[PDB]
Amino acid sequence: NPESADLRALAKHLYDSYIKSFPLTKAKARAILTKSPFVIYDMNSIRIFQGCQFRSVEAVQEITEYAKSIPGFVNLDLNDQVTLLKYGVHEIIYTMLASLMNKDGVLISEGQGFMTREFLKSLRKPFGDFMEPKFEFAVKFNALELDDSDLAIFIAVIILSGDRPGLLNVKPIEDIQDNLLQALELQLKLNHPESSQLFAKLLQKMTDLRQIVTEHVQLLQVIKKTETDMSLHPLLQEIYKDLY
Amino acid sequence: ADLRALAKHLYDSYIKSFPLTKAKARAILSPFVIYDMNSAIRIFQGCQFRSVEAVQEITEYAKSIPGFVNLDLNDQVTLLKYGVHEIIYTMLASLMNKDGVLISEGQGFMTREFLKSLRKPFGDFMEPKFEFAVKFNALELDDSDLAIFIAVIILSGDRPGLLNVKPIEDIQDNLLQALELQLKLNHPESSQLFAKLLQKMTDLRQIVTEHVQLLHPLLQEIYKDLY
Ligand SMILES: COc1ccc2c(-c3c(C)n(Cc4cc(O[C@H](C)C(=O)O)ccc4Cl)c4cc(OC(F)(F)F)ccc34)noc2c1
Ligand SMILES: COc1ccc2c(-c3c(C)n(Cc4cc(O[C@H](C)C(=O)O)ccc4Cl)c4cc(OC(F)(F)F)ccc34)noc2c1
Repeated sequence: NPESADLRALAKHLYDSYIKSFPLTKAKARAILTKSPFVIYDMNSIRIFQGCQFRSVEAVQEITEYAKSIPGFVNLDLNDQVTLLKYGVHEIIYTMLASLMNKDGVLISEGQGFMTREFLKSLRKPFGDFMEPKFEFAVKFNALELDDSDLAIFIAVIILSGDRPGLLNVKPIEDIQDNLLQALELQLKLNHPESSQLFAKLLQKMTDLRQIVTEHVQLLQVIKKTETDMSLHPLLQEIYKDLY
Repeated sequence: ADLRALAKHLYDSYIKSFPLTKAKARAILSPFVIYDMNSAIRIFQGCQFRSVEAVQEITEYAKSIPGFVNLDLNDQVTLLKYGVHEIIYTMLASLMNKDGVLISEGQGFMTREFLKSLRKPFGDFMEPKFEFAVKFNALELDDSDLAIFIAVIILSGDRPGLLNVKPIEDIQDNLLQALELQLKLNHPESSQLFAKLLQKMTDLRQIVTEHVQLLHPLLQEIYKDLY
């Protein structure tokens, strides 16, 4: 079908841009998780929290590079470009994060290490429940068995939302997302012919994404007030400033 | 097919469970208009009483969903527990516009501005549901589309504490196909309506979590727990 075909080209472009933007893919991660990592499972080896903040900022930079390649995005009103990244970039971080996680832990340091879930639950202060909600999401989301060619359209869909608070020209945004959603649907149908209504089920997962970020926001307010000693990068700080 | 039967059954059960349908609401949107004090803990508490009403109507509707009464009883309980609130806001949208909501089974209409003017705690009580209703109402769904949507919501295998997820997702699968087909047939030129509707569930839950945040002995007993 002539319409399908355009969607197929779009998928390929997105997938290719994803590969260029994100050095550590789900495929490399799974290969590593199943070359092999040094494992950290207890103290014998705030610093960790600052590491996750460091990686986040880097991920924000990587996701911003990717977004620029989504057809139409850079042509949007520059203020709406800022708004979509502000409300979308963390939802994308937790998505990509699941790629690095299994039930028991998460890859760190470009894949060269693996820090266990339990170690992270045992941390002091208001830090023990810092990563947990992500592991809980990752486990449900990883069950969908998406791969990078699927994820690549999905995260695009997440960026191009016409319901983000305070958008000026919603119309141009909903036209692009309309496209990304058809592309994803086709992609999921072709790539997972036997998985029933996977499209429906992935989109429902978008719900837990939003719960993670708003819950992470609270947790940040807690941690910053208990530890007046703790830096928050201006980049993340600005993303959370308005928000919800 | 099974899927049009499923869709007709759900619509039929929806008409019978819910007195004031979107179709009836939209016709109106004449009601007594409450635009100011001349026309409150009483309003907030009244809303909580209406919520208990709606839970009952929604629960009765759930029993008509093919397969639902067959699930483990504890699991029907936890599905309704986490489902009814998301369904209340979905149904409340039917009764709202940008300027106010229909109250009193359609005979009253209270303005969005009067509600926003209530003393500090209660002034933002409703405003998040108005903001959602405006977005959701742009999809222009009607009752037959909504009948299936809310069944979908009820059949969510991700609710915490479910004993047996498999049959629940099996059923939501049927409903989702049924929903998807309903929206292709009813809304031909609404390109990705199915997907856009499912995305709205993201705002739905966020309303619920935010509302939990903001939140006579025999009366206290009736209208406790299930909010
Ligand atoms: C763009 O997509 C992406 C999303 C997430 C991530 C990542 C990435 C990884 C591997 N972790 C786990 C992690 C990283 C650590 O960092 C140090 C530096 C180390 O790794 O040695 C230490 C301990 C733990 Cl548990 C986190 C945590 C995080 O914070 C939060 F959002 F709050 F969840 C954001 C990003 C990452 N990396 O690359 C991406 C890309
Ligand atoms: C089952 O589907 C349904 C969902 C919601 C509703 C309703 C319904 C209506 C019309 N309102 C608005 C309303 C009702 C009031 O109460 C009085 C008694 C009145 O209703 O006149 C006063 C002021 C306002 Cl803004 C609310 C508020 C509510 O609480 C909460 F969820 F917390 F928001 C729950 C239900 C309703 N009615 O019927 C249904 C059915």
